[PDB]
Amino acid sequence: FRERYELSEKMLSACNLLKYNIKDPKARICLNTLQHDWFRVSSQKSAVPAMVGDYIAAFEAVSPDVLRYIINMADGNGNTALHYSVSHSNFQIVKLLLDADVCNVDHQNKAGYTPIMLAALAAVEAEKDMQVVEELFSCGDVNAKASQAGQTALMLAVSHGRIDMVKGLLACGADVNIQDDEGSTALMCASEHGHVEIVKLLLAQPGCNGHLEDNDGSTALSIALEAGHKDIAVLLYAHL
Repeated sequence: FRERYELSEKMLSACNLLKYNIKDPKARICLNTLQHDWFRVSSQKSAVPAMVGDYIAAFEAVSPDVLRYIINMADGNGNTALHYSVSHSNFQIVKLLLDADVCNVDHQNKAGYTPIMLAALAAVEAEKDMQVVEELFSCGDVNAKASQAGQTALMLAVSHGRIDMVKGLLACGADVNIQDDEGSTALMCASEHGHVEIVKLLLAQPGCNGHLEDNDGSTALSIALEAGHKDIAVLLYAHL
């Protein structure tokens, strides 16, 4: 008795034109209409989860290659529906995208950020939201470095003081010892910004190298000391 959302005839005939010319690389109006409708349905703040799931099924029905093509489209900013869904906190739509099983979760937008990185900064309310975020983490490289400054999702969570995301990332295998373009680690970032509880969680990770140095020779310890966060210095000493 549900009113199912249906592709318009325009949309379906576009999906078929795509299906027909998909394996023919040489073979823009089509694609432009497809992309505009797809983003209008999937990627606005007020997107309807039912609608997006009906559209995903209908694309798969045209063919799995069409489904894959469409849901991985990116706009002129290099954002995909996954990026928008995450940044809008529409985690039901994130979940529908993941369950469709053909998203490239590791795609960086033109700013350099993957959906996992954007998630590390997105507003999370419920536990349901956080369950979807952990699923997201598990579907992509949580250790990817942003094309800008080589930041990871963990660094981004640390620098924004997001304790829940730090815990989520560490539970989903994130490497605590990755260094950015300056040779800086999460633990160094946490130490500079005086984030005590986050330092504690990072230190608790098996393998955490508190000895690592950034390109200048700075350690988390030297940074906390120079910053005057002696409480952090004491924590580091107890570890080192």
